[PDB]
Formats: sequence, structure tokens, C-alpha cells
Amino acid sequence: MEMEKEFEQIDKSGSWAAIYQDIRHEASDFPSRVAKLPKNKNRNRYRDVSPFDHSRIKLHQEDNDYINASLIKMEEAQRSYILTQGPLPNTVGHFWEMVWEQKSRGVVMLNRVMEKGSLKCAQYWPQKEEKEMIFEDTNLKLTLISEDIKSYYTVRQLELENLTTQETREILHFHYTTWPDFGVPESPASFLNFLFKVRESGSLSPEHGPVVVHCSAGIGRSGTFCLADTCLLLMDKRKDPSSVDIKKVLLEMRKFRMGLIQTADQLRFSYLAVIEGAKFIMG
Ligand SMILES: Nc1ccccc1Nc1nc2ccccc2[nH]1
Repeated sequence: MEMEKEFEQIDKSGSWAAIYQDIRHEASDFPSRVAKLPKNKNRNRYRDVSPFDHSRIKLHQEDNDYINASLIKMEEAQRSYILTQGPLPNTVGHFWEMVWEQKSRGVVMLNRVMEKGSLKCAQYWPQKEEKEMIFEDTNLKLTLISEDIKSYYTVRQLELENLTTQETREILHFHYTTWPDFGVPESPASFLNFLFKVRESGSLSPEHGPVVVHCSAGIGRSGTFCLADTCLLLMDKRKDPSSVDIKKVLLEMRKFRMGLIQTADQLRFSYLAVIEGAKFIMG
């Protein structure tokens, strides 16, 4: 079925939970043996969210190459994303090592450091120009260059230096700051505006490594971001845009990381975002 009328049909019939449970039943199951080794316990935030072995990002290190991060490679859309958990106190150096090694231009952050009164990720970037951060375990230096605070999101320019080689690179930090502590946003308009700002920066384009996107676990809000982006790109590429099937795209993405889209409300919000976004792209 088309999307916008499939949407009203699920609303009128109140069957979002059943649609979402079907997706959960059909989703791929692949091994995640490296994630579950005892030496990696303090590298995972949640015991039930792990990268598959076949798609995990490897650190360029011979001691321990493990990080909780996955490569989502979308063949028809010609887009790739790295989805990862919010960094932990003992993995902030690994996080920036990955950014460096994978040649990423942008980092997309969809959570606040504190939500619901608890810490959802480490403070992994510097908050003042004159107070830079040094990660001694991976030999990197990180400096805040500029910060632009808007009503729904903040963009930061950061400098990452590899202290072994003295090479430097400019990284863009796109921080969506207004996702509610509970539930999903009422309108997708500010989320879509944010996605378009990430696109306009070059961070999603083939001349760079894959964008790094995270929330707390790296599957819920993060899944919504890449699902909406890929669906909208396919609608621009195909002769028949009404052939784009958001459930089929989601199941393809779940071949590369488990659990993408965590609730039926997040599924409905993803449909809403693609539907409204497709009208703005044209006219
Ligand atoms: N794909 C295509 C085929 C024929 C004519 C125009 C278009 N481009 C296009 N881009 C879209 C983005 C969202 C929704 C529909 C869209 N159609």
C-alpha cells in the first residue's frame, strides 16, 4: 500500500502495536559473540543491545578492537551510517578513535547528557574554547572551535588532532536538544529541519566517511533518523515514489543492527516524518 493512506488506516484501526510486533518477529537474528566476551562488559551500556559480528566497527588496535557500533550500508540509496551507543566514561577515547579511523565528517547526537534525572552518556566534547580535552589512551586532542545555539538544536565546530602524526581535521557536531524525556515529538517539523541541516553540511555525502549517529542505546531515536533519511532519498531516486515501503526499509536496516525503532510510537513518528518530509522536498 502507499504510505499516507496505510497511515490513516492504521490510525483508524488502532493497530500500531500489531504492526510493530510483526516487524519484531520478522527481524534478523545474527551472532554478537565479540560483544559478549567478558573483557568487553564495561564497553556496553545495555546488556541487551549489542552489535552483530558481521557489521561491527573494528578499532585499529591489536589489544582490543571492540566498540559498540555498527555499519548500516544501504545499497540502493547509496548511503552509509554508523550507529553507536552514547559513549561511557571508559569509551570516550574509543569513540573519537572511531571517528578518526572511519574518516567521518559529522557526529549526530539525539539525546541530552542528563534525561529523566540520570546520565544517558558521558560529557565527551569540550564546553569552552580554552579548555580542550586530551584522550591519553588513544592519543587524540579535541578542541571546541565555535558553537551556534538555536531553539531546537545546536551545531558545534570541533578540531580533532591525531597527536601521533600531528594531522588535524574539522568535525561537525549536530545536537538535537529537544526530544522529550517521554514519548515522541508531537510534530516532525523540527526533526526534519534538523535532518536537512545535517544534509546541507556535507556530513552524509560520499566524499566523507559515514556519519556517526547516537542516542543513549543507539537504536531508537538513532533508528528514526536514518530510516527517515533513507526513505526520503529513495523517493527522490525512483520513478515511482509510492513504491517506497517503510517497513521493508526498516527490516533491511535491521540486518545491520538489532532493535532499530524501539516502540510503536517511534514507528508512527517515523511514518509521520517521511510523509511530511515528502511534501516539502517538492509542490
Ligand atoms: N522520483 C520522481 C519520479 C518522477 C517524478 C519526480 C520524482 N522525484 C521525486 N522526489 C520525491 C521526493 C518525495 C516524494 C516524491 C518524490 N518524487
